[PDB]
Parts: sequence; C-alpha cells; structure tokens
Amino acid sequence: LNIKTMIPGVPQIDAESYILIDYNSGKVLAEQNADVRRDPASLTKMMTSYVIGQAMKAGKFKETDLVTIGNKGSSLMFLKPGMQVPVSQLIRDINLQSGNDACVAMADFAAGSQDAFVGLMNSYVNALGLKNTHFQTVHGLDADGQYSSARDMALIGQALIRDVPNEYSIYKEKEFTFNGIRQLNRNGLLWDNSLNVDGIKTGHTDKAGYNLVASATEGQMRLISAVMGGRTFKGREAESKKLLTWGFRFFETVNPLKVGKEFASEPVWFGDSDRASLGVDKDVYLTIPRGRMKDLKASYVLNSSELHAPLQKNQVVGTINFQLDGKTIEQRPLVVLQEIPEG
Repeated sequence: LNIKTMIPGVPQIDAESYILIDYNSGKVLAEQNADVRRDPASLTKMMTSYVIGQAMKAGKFKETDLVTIGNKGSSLMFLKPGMQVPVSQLIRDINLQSGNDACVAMADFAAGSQDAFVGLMNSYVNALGLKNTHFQTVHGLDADGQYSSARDMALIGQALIRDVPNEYSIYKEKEFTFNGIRQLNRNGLLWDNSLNVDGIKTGHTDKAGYNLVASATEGQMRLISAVMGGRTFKGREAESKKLLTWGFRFFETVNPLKVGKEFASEPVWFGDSDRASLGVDKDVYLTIPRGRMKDLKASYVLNSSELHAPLQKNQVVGTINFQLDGKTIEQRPLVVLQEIPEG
C-alpha cells in the first residue's frame, strides 16, 4: 500500500509559475500559479507559428513560396525591403531564432496585415478554450498588454504538436541557414543528452523574466512543461529539465483502449445482427503513477437493460469506467462500433 499509493513530492521550481502536463492525456502532473496572467514575452511567437502552421496545413502557401519583404540597415539582423525570402527560411527564423522581422513578414503574407494576423491569433485562443491569454502583436514586442499563463502556454504547445505536426517538426532543428548565414536554434535543451527534448520556445526579457515551454519524450510518452517568470540565468534550462525528469520518473502514460477496438460485445434485439461491438470513438490515454499499470481496471455500465436496433455507428450506449485502487479515474462514453440497422 504505502509505496504503491504514495504521492511524490514536487521539486522546487525557481520561477513565478509552472505546469507539467502529459501531451496525450492532458493530465496535469504538477502546477504552481498556472493560471496567473503574465507577459509571455517571445513565447507569443509560438502562437504566431501555430497560425502559420494552420495556414500551411490548409494549403494557403508552401515552404518554397517566396515572400517579398516590405516597408537597421547597419545590422544584417533586420530584413531589408525588397528582399525575397522563401517561407521555409522565414518560419525557421521565427521558430528557431524568434526573429521579429520574420514574424511581421509572415503575418502580412498569411493574413494581409499584422492586425488581421493578431485577430487570427486571438481567434485560436478562443478556439482552444484558453481563458487567460490575449495577444496584441505578432511578435510580442510593442504589446505591453499581451498576457498568457503557464497553463495556456502549455496548451498552445500541445496544440502545435497535435494540430500542426509539420510545423512542430521544425523546432528540433539545431541549425539553419538564413540567406547564406548559419543561425542556431535558441532552445539550448535540444543539446541535452539526458532528455529527448524536441521543443519548443524559450524567451527572456527583463520585464517577464526567463520563459520556456518545453516538450520531451521517453518511449511513446510525451510531456510538456511551461515555466514562466524564471528567476535566474542558471535555471533557464535547469528548472524545466528538473520538472520533465521528475515527470518521467514518477508517472506513466497508458493507452488502455484504442479507437475502433472492441472493448466488449452485447446482445442486440430486433436488428440486422444479434451482437453489437462496443468501444470508444476517441483514444483513451491515462496518466497514472509509474508502476501502477497492472492495477488499472476497466469496466462498463449500459444506459439501458437491453440494446435494441437500430443502432448508429458511434451511438452512445453506455459508460466505460477506468479505475485504480477503487477510484474511478476516468469515464468515457461507450459507443457502438458498427451500425446495426433495424431488421
């Protein structure tokens, strides 16, 4: 009992707010001040990249398309007017280097104007159900009022990975060439040999402190951490590494039932067949203490005493309950997997 039922202590995190979630289940493994509104500084570019990823996924444009820069000269850091740059290069400037010029150029290219691009950003905020995030600019600079939170930023990270995988794949690139010049990925954790980190966005600003949204995997398990208002330079990577490491040590993500697989069969009355195949219409992912998988139990309850046809595909006919130590930890609709017409 005592060791199988212990709640692990959480490491001290030297930051104003953080959260650690599992990418597949959405389970929150740990949190402190995760909903407090803070300035995300350049984490904003994570949403910029999300919008761009969605546009490219919809086929609005492709990586090979050329973008013409429009309306500093002493720094090869600013994009010069008239300059033509492939989308492939601009999006890496944003994702790897958090380049400000690239954000503006891509905003105009994808949405016509920066303000219209910001509207799209805030539309996605609402589509993702984020309650503590609002944007003013596409780069997070002349926007003293932009805000997000540890939870919301983790959720944006989750959406990037989930909704636009082709955009997310770029984040693990350690290096790229912007017009003949080699540039590094600013996310130092990519070089950490201890974890398998492949994202996402690190930023710092005097006003907002250190900020990082990171994602790492171990096997098929993936965690996302957002640490905001990091207090010191030496903790900028270390604090999230500690959190991710702890997550992998004490928790495990299981996939007890896949979509379309038969969890159970039940007799059907008045139908074209006498047996209904029952399961789920969305994959089930559960995050439980590591080493408890064998104790996980599943059962179901039907809505009615008997099933009668007709039954539509994905029709809800009951509840599947997942439990551990007698605690129901997850409940899902139990659905009919194959249509059964009246007959």
